[PDB]
Amino acid sequence: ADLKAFSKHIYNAYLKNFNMTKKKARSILTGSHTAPFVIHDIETLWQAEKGLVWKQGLPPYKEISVHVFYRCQCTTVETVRELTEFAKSIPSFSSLFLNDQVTLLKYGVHEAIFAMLASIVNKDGLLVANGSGFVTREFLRSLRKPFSDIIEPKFEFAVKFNALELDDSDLALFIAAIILCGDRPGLMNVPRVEAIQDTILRALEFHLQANHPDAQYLFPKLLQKMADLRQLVTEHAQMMQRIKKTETETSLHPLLQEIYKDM
Ligand SMILES: COc1ccc(Cl)cc1C(=O)NCCc1ccc(S(=O)(=O)Nc2nnc(C(C)C)s2)cc1
Ligand SMILES: COc1ccc(Cl)cc1C(=O)NCCc1ccc(S(=O)(=O)Nc2nnc(C(C)C)s2)cc1
Repeated sequence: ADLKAFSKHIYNAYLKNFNMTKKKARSILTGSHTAPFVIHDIETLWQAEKGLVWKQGLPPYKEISVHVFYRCQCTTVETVRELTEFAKSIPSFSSLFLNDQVTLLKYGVHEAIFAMLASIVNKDGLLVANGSGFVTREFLRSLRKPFSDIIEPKFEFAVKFNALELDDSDLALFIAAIILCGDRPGLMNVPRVEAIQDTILRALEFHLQANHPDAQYLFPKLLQKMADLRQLVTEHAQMMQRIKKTETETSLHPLLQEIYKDM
């Protein structure tokens, strides 16, 4: 009863904080939705940059690989900010000690970003420019190493994740559970974190029961994906650290350096 209303509240805050929903993404990738402009090479990328409207700008005078790397960074930073406002809409999150709130966001944001990233990806590429662009996976592998390497595993994770067929209402709860994880390092009051988590997790288990009646082992399967995202994020961080040391003409945004750093 209260769980059902809890889940609805989390879902609304998710809808309030993130513009691209899985529902919208899927109705675009599948086809009242015009087909997105396909970015498959440098020319189409340049045209997409000139023609489409994006949320922002980037450093000028950069080779393509690096330029695309900064676009992604800029998008990551914006989602970190959306996730920060969303976690503030999670009942009690704002009750935690300041250090804990920070610690949860620091260690959980990329996990949430990668779970949500799947909504806009298929095996062939992903939506960009808020759904008006579609960048092909082949075009991305055609970029310079090590930049062509960052994304492949996100694609691998996404295609497996998408087979679970979650919808926005499931994802909103999944994302709160990821942020309210009691296993982060340096947590001060973990019992207080796990108390808020258990509520979200109870709301989720029940929610999936209602929303996926003919899917028996979905709940635990979801908790396992959380394990997958954590490994995905550890790898991603190492990739960034190496690019940082290996690519002198590139730099990590301040807020992102502060995240990849400690982890
Ligand atoms: C691959 O993403 C893009 C590729 C080309 C163009 Cl024109 C735009 C985007 C974009 O807007 N991405 C925003 C969403 C996004 C953000 C981060 C990531 S990532 O976590 O994989 N980090 C990456 N950093 N650089 C990357 C490039 C060099 C592939 S991937 C993937 C996707
Ligand atoms: C902004 O954070 C700081 C603010 C004052 C001082 Cl004395 C130090 C830091 C710092 O070392 N933060 C490192 C971690 C961090 C860096 C940047 C960002 S942000 O860019 O997302 N927010 C900012 N807003 N304004 C900023 C500049 C103009 C100070 S940074 C978040 C987190």
